[PDB]
Amino acid sequence: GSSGSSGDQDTLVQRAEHIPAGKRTPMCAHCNQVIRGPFLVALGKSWHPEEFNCAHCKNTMAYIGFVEEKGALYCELCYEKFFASGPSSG
Ligand SMILES: [Zn+2]
Ligand SMILES: [Zn+2]
Repeated sequence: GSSGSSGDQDTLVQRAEHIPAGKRTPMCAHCNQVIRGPFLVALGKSWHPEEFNCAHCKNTMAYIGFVEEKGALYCELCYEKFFASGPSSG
């Protein structure tokens, strides 16, 4: 065996594990309905790859990342936009 318990610093932006069909048929979080096909497991729960969308830009948050805040998922874009308030030309 070996030892670890060590890691590097990274951004909060988390991701969802794309689960294939057949593997498992958990219960969605939004609609709360048994999933037959592939689902996304994140935040300690499952969701539909068709509904799973941002809270502001309501965009597909399957590939891109997302950040939770007081019960709200914000894609890296939204976050970096609000959170990481960089310099504004105007
Ligand atoms: Zn659903
Ligand atoms: Zn967004």
